[PDB]
Amino acid sequence: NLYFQGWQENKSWNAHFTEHKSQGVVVLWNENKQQGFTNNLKRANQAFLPASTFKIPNSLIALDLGVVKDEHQVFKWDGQTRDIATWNRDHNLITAMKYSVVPVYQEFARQIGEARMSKMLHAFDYGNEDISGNVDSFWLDGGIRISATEQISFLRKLYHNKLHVSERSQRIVKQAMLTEANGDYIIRAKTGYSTRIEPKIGWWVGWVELDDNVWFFAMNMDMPTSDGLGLRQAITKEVLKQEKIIP
Ligand SMILES: *C(=O)[C@@H](NC(=O)/C(=N\OC)c1csc(N)n1)[C@@H]1N=C(C(=O)O)C(=C)CS1
Ligand SMILES: [Cl-]
Ligand SMILES: [Cl-]
Repeated sequence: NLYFQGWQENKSWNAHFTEHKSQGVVVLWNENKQQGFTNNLKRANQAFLPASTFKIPNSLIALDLGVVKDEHQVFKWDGQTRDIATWNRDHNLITAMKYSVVPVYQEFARQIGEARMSKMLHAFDYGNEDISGNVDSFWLDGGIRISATEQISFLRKLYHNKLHVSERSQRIVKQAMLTEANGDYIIRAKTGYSTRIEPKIGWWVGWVELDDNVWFFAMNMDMPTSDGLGLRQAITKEVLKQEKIIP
């Protein structure tokens, strides 16, 4: 039996969205205290397309099924020149995550297939578990939906190696999620940018590792133009600095 204190709403974080002329939600979860915090409980439970944050469960499935042998396997560029320059090269799992190389993961989903992708997302309890649409694009313009609170629930299982895949797969994905590390904290996260279906939003989901605690975070915000993509991390870090989680 699970016991859960409700999400505590801290509307003071809205000032961080307001200062940057933005609208969105930040959700934090204190792992030690088992307490959750958000600036907008309604938007915290609102489900959106995961977009590139789906690279986290997609990596886990591709690794557990042998589609990706390890983080060193090179996926050669198919020769198609695309709009984002860093996509037009060879990649491994580490660089495909860092630069958010969609075509690499579309090939992953095709090899996984509809049957295994559906069964794996159900085992993950991931969002609405709906892969309706193209097998290689559902997370970009299909039926899958996930909320910021559901993202944190999925990430907590990943951190504790509790997802129903091999521990090795989860360790490799958590290594590929490495974003920032210094003497004060470690950040393992994944960005996201949904544009094929309104509303256009940006994601940032992950956790902050401290010496004594882990703070899980999941944010999304309105993103009418790609000019404010950096606000996904800037606003999240402003909330973390206000809560004295990072210096
Ligand atoms: C994943 O989120 C992915 N985003 C996209 O492919 C885009 N739309 O998907 C619905 C996209 C890229 S540019 C545009 N106008 N729409 C990669 N995500 C990120 C990210 O930082 O989140 C990127 C910037 C590279 S594209
Ligand atoms: Cl993707
Ligand atoms: Cl690491």
